[PDB]
Amino acid sequence: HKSEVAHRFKDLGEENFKALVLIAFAQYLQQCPFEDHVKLVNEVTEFAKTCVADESAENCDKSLHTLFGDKLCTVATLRETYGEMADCCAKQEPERNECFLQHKDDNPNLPRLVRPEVDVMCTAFHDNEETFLKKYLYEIARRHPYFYAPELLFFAKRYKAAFTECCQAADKAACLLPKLDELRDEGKASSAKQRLKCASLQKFGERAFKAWAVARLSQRFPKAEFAEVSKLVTDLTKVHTECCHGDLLECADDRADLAKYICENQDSISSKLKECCEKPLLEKSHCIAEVENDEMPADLPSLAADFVESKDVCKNYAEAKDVFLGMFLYEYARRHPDYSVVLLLRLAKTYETTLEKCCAAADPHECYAKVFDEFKPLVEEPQNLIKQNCELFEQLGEYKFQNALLVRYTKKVPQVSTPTLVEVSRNLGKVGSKCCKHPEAKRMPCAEDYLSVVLNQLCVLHEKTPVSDRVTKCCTESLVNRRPCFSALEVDETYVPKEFNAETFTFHADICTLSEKERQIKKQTALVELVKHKPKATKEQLKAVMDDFAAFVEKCCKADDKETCFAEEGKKLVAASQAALG
Ligand SMILES: CCCCCCCCCCCCCC(=O)O
Repeated sequence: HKSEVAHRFKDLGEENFKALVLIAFAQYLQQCPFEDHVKLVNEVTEFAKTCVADESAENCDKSLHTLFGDKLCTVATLRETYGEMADCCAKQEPERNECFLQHKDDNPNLPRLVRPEVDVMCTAFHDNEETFLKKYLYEIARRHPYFYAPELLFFAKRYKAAFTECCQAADKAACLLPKLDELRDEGKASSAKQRLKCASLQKFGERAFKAWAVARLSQRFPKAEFAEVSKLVTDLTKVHTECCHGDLLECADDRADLAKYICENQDSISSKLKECCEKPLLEKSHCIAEVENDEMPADLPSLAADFVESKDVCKNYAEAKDVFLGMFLYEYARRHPDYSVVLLLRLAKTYETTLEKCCAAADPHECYAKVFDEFKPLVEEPQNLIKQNCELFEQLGEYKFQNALLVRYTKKVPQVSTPTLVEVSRNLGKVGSKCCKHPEAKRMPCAEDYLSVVLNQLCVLHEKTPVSDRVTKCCTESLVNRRPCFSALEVDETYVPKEFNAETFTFHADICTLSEKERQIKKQTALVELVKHKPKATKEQLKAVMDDFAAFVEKCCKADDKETCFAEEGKKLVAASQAALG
C-alpha cells in the first residue's frame, strides 16, 4: 500500500496490534520498566490510527523496520542502560536493524518469575485484568526475546481463559493450578523445540533439515504430490532460516505468505486443512502447523517395485541422487504416519548407503535386492522399546515407573549429578505417561516429539558441566543416532561406589508435611544416592530396602512422637539395610 502501519492495523486489529507492539519492544528493550513500554505502545498506536485515517499522513509511508528502529533510538537512557546497542543508531536502516538483532541478549539475567498465591492472582485479575496480563506478558516476553510474538500472544489468551473460568469457581485453586502447570510445561516445550530446530539448521545444514521436512510434510500430506512437497519443503526451509535469524517482520510475512499459498492450493495438499484456512491472518500459520494427518490414498502401489526391483534405479539415482532419495522418503514417509521422522531418515540413509555400494558393481540389480530386509531391524528396535516401556508404565504408576528409570539410568551414568538424574528421569516418566495413553499408531511419533527436547535439555547441561565421555559421545553424534546411542549405554562397571554419609539417609519429620512433589523428590533423591552407594544391588535387594522404607515413613508420620521415630527407627533401617545390601 502507501502505508505498512495502517495496513497491519486494519487486518491485525487494535487489540492484537497493541499486544504485539508491546511484546516486540519487550524483546528488544529488555531492561526498561513496564510503564515505559506502555507509553511507547500508546505512542505507536496513536500513530497507526493516524495513517488508517490518512495513508498520506507524514511518515506513514515509512517501512515498519524503519519506523521501529526510529522509535527504539528515541530511548534517551538507551546509551546508559544498554550502551553498546545505542551505537546501532548511528547506522542507516539496512545496518541498523541488523545491529539490533545482534545486540539482542537471548537469555538475560533477570530474577526467576515466582507464581503468586491463587487468591492474590485472581484478585489482581479482577480489579484490572488488562494491566495484569500485559505485565506478565511483558515479563515473559523480555525473558524469551527469540520467542515468536504471535505464538506468545496465543498462549496469553489461554491464560486469560483459565483466570476467567477459575477465578469464578468456589474451588479456585483446584481449578487454576493444574492449568497453570499445563500451560507452563507446554510453553516450555514449545520454546525448547524452536531453539532446537534452529540449532539443527546450524550444525548439520540444509540437506539434513530438508530431508527431515520432507518426511514430516509428506507424513501430514500423504496425498500431495512430490512436486508440491518439494515446493513446500523448500519454502519451509526458507522460513525457518529467517525466523531463526530472529527478525520478526521478515519471519511473520514469510509465514503469512506460505500459509496463503497452502490455503489457496489447499485441494492440492490436504483434506484436513479446512478450518485453518477460514481463520484470521494471525492464526492461519499456527493452525496449519498443528494440523492433523490426512487419510492416505490407500490406492498406493508399493515400494519394492520402484526402489528395489526396476533395474534403471541406479540410472535414475545417478541422474539426481537427492531427488531420488527424497522420492524414497516422500514415498516411505507418507505410507507410515506411525514412524518417527528419525526412523524414516534412518532408513533413507541405509538405502543411500546401499545404493552407493551396489551401483558400483557388475550386476547391481542383485546387490540391492536385500535392502528392504535390512529395514526390518531398524524398525523393530524403537517399536519394541515402546511396548516394553509402556507395558511397565502400566505395571506401576507414573511415580513407581520413574523410580525404575532412576535406578536404571543411575546405573548407566552414575557420574551424573543426583539432582540431574532425578529431573531427567522425572521428565522421562512423563513422556511415558503422555504417550503410552495413545494407541500403537500414534505412539512412536509422540515419544520422538518429547524425547527430542528432553535429550537436548539433558545435553545442554553436559555442555556446561561435562561428566561422562559417553553421554558426550551421543550428545555430539548426529541427531539420527542421538537416541539409539543412549539406549545402548551399559551399566558402568568402571565406577567406584561412593561412601556412606548418614545425612544422606537421615530423614527428619519434614516429609510428613510435604506435598506429593516434595515427598517424592526427597525419596527419589535418596534412591539415586542409594544406587550410587551400592551400585551392585539387585532389583531384588533394592526392592527390599525400598519396602522397609515405605513402611517406615508411615510408622513415623502416623505415630504420636514424630522425630523420635525418625532417630530411633531410622538407625534400624540404615543398620538393617547396610547389612541387607551387605
Ligand atoms: C545405606 C542404606 C540406607 C537406606 C536408604 C533408603 C533409601 C530408599 C529410598 C527409596 C524411596 C522409595 C519410594 C517409596 O517407597 O515411596
